[PDB]
Amino acid sequence: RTQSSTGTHGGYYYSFWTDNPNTVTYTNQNAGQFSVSWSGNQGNFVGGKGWNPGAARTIKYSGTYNPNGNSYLAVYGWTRNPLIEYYIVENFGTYNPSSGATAAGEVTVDGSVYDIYTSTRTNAPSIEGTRTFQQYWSVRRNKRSSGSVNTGAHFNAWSNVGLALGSHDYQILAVEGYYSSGSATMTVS
Repeated sequence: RTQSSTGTHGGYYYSFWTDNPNTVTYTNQNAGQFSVSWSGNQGNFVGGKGWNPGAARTIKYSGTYNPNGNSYLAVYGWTRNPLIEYYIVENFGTYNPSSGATAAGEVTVDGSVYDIYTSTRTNAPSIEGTRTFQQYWSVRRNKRSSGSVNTGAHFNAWSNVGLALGSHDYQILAVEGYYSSGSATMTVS
């Protein structure tokens, strides 16, 4: 049992996905606001609001993020030609989502140092189907649940490590959970 929901709401692109619809509730609210509540330490989900296509934009977000276990809060998006999946992790719970990726330096932006990582996913699900694509990570050391993200500064930093970003696909502020519980209300702009 899986459920994936995308579209435009309040003037913003939204995307929600889970393999357990009964333990996660995603709620579209006005403008770029969305809420997600998950319980029972069962299921995997990713949801949030943003843009399609993304861009080198300044993403402003604010709200409340209350994970209890494996969960992360991140700007999350894709590019095409080349195929790239990227994460700007602003906060996370008991697991660093970067684990397993290769260290690739630091970048200081938006009031904190971010640790950069790169990784390759081999014959894995992607926005274009099963592909081999590159991953870029920026993990904030000073975890926060509100502020501004200069995406261009990470796009520039990543381009000095490996292949440069291609044409943008979707770009959202995502709340994620993996067999955990929590609640979150965020508003992007």
